Amino acid sequence: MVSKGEELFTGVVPILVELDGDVNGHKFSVSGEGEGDATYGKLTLKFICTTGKLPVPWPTLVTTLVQCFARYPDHMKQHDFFKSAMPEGYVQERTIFFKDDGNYKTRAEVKFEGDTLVNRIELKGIDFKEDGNILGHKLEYNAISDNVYITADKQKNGIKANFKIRHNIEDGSVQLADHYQQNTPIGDGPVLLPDNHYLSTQSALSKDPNEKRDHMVLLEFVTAAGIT
Ligand SMILES: [Mg+2]
Repeated sequence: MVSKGEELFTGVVPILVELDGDVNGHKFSVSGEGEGDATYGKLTLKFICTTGKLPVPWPTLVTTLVQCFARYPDHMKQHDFFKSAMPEGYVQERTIFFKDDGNYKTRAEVKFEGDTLVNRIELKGIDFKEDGNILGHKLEYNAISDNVYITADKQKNGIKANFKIRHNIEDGSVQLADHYQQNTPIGDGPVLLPDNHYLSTQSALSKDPNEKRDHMVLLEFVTAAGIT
């Protein structure tokens, strides 16, 4: 048996994302739309900065901008917290430490609004260097990929995760972003508390040749692994 929430993901699901951000006082908003097909761990999304120019690099916002779309192998379906929390949803919180630079703190609510999966986020960044790789826009517009390591957090009826993102700098070096994550259900029903495992995630970044607004197109694959 799969969670009741998992039943909501058997087809292609529309996705909406809304983010309000403030990084060193630079305020901005992002809207996104697309679709997810969890059977294949597959997402296609387009994001637009609705306030003008984005004041940080797009790659630094990818992880913030719906892990309920992960493909869990049949043998791992009892470990999918994210879908189990649906439709009422979950809160996803992170702190993201950019090595030798500032940090993002994020709080999001991910839930269904009818048949649409919605991710609403607030992001606050502090302590960035004005001429660092973030505020100085020194990060290449490059894919990110890595493993999200998940553990249960029984005391909050949820999960924690940690991972690293190695962003390529234009000079050939690396800007590390150390992620710390916690997710807690919004509803009061039972959820699936997992054994340790990870999400293997790959995000490909591109541009819409017809789009003049500041934007990001993503094609992403997310697959659970690490058990059997
Ligand atoms: Mg301070």
